Amino acid sequence: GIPQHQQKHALMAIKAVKRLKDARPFLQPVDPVALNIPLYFNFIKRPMDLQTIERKLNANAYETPEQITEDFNLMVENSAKFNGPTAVITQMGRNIQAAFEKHMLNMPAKD
Ligand SMILES: Cn1nccc1C(=O)NCc1ccc(-c2nc(-c3cccs3)no2)s1
Repeated sequence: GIPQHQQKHALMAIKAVKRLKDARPFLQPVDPVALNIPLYFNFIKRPMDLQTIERKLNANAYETPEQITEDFNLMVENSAKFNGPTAVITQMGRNIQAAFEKHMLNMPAKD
């Protein structure tokens, strides 16, 4: 797992993103049948959401900050594939992706 200071930085980035209206579609895992999109898991083989990223950070399940960035990008790209590249949800994902990248560019180095 990444050292404490990087873990803290990523956690603060995630909390900042969670505060945003544009995060609302991404706060929790998708339940396809509950949303009457039963083909979701046929299209999306690696579901991802903000709660999972935060829990993984708390579980020290990331080895590098780039893995966090990869999971965030995967979440947004899942929306791009399933809802469409210009769908409302996808553009909200692009917005919070920009916010998260702003917070992650400032990630402190190991040494
Ligand atoms: C199928 N899927 N892929 C990624 C995410 C999803 C999905 O459906 N998650 C459940 C949702 C919760 C809130 C959503 C939403 N809130 C809004 C708006 C609020 C205010 C202005 S827009 N738009 O969507 S979606």
